[PDB]
Amino acid sequence: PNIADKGSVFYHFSATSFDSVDGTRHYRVWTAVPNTTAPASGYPILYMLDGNAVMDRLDDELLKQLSEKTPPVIVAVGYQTNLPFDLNSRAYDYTPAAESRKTDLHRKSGGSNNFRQLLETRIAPKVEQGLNIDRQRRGLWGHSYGGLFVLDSWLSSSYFRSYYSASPSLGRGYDALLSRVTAVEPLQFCTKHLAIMEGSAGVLSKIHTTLTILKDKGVNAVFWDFPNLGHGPMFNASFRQALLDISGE
Ligand SMILES: *P(=O)(OC(C)C)OC(C)C
Repeated sequence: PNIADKGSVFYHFSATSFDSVDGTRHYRVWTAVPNTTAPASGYPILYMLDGNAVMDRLDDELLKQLSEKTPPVIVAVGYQTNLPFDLNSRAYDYTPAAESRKTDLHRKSGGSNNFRQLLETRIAPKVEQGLNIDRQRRGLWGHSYGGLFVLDSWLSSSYFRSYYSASPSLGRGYDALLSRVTAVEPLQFCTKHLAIMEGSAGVLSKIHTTLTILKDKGVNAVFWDFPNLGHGPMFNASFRQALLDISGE
């Protein structure tokens, strides 16, 4: 969050707060707007989960590089906490039903549809007011449970055009979600770009088939590989590469 507090020559920031409908989760949303002028068709915009951790890792070198191409509006959707994650809240908000199948691991799970309604009908309309946004260039990113949320949203949403799903293979219901992803009807998901991002290191077998089937179904689906990265470097790589990609790299 602190780069928002400090300011950047490349971008200006504001922060807004929202509550879940059940009243028990409390969101802190940072909007970073480029200080360079938007193209006439508007800024691309990337909505990013785990927003507190994204803001802690955002730095001027990335903002400078984004500004070499078409810098996006960045919406970091975080929590009212002084830690980089709200582990309880994200396990609820980011996960679909399937994540708790045949287990007693479940911090409760299964809040993805209510969090998507909050995001698409409450947070996004508010933070886009007053900005020239290129709606065809609206993207969503998340890692780990956040990567499951992105797959869940690629299946159900009409709001975003680009979906960057990082490390979803870490989730228990990864295969169940891939099974739904490759079951979609031909052509209906053609306007929803899907970018699967994996590092960590099979998983790759699953992804190549996934890409093959989705292509056959008319989907622009791609794989970003960050070989042998640990969790921290992969969190960083995938969010920064998603920003760079949506800026036009
Ligand atoms: P992710 O939300 O985070 C890893 C970096 C530990 O993990 C879930 C899938 C267990």
